[PDB]
Amino acid sequence: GIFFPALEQNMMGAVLINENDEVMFFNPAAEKLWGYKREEVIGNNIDMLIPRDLRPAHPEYIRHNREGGEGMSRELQLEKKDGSKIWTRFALSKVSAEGKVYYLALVRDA
Amino acid sequence: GIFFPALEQNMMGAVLINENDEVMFFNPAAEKLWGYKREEVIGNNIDMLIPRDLRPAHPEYIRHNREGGKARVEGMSRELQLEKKDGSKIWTRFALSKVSAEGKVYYLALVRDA
Ligand code: HEM
Ligand code: HEM
Repeated sequence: GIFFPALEQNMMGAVLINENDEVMFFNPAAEKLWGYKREEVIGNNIDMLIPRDLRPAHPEYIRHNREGGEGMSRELQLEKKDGSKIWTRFALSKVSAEGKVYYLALVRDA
Repeated sequence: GIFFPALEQNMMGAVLINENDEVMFFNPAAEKLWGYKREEVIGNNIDMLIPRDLRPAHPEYIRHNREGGKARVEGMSRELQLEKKDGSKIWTRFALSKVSAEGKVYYLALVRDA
């Protein structure tokens, strides 16, 4: 399908998480933004991509959205692997497929 | 299997054109942005989605980029006015990507209201 290439080669960083909040897709644009190689992210928890000072609050943000269920775009401060931070814009989408709830975040430098 | 749904249900409008500049994918978000139902766009030249006063010049920019061979698209980087079916205008932000697949060059535009 042309849809995989469309996201894989996208100029926007793309991060897809499964029902268990594990990262299942992390494109090259995302690698550049975070400073992580997909090999260090795929299969691991979304928690590793969340800024350290937000790790305490982010889990509940996701949990609450999953149970009781959307899309929104706003600027967020991203923390890279090396600790440096950059402002970006996130376009978050809730994706329902085959009875499961996934989330795709499309990211752009800001 | 999840890549299609991820774009189909995306909050961002998505427009995919093939090697002949014809629209092969136009999601619901794009329907809302432009005011066209996807069935009205599929198979047509991207020209119908371009503001009327820009239609004469836009084709050459796509052609030039295709002939260029560069991986990243640098243009359409700032806020642009999108013309809806009813003729009204709305400010938007485009994220243009050149997609190489099947030995062909496609373009995917991700759009949001700005
Ligand atoms: C640089 C990394 C990230 C930061 C700083 C961040 C920050 C936040 C913040 C502050 C919220 C609270 C809602 C609001 O914006 O007011 C939130 C909610 C959320 N985030 Fe993230 N996030 C990041 C990455 C991700 C990723 C990669 C995913 C998954 C693909 C994700 C999924 C969600 C979900 C599902 C919610 C709940 C949305 C809702 O309330 O409807 N986030 N995030
Ligand atoms: C609201 C509709 C649209 C408007 C107003 C618009 C406007 C423009 C303008 C003014 C340029 C030339 C200046 C620049 O590079 O910034 C341009 C270039 C271009 N546009 Fe569009 N466009 C629209 C939709 C699209 C769509 C749907 C596609 C394809 C999926 C597309 C693909 C391109 C390409 C490939 C270029 C050449 C850019 C480069 O060489 O870097 N445009 N567009």
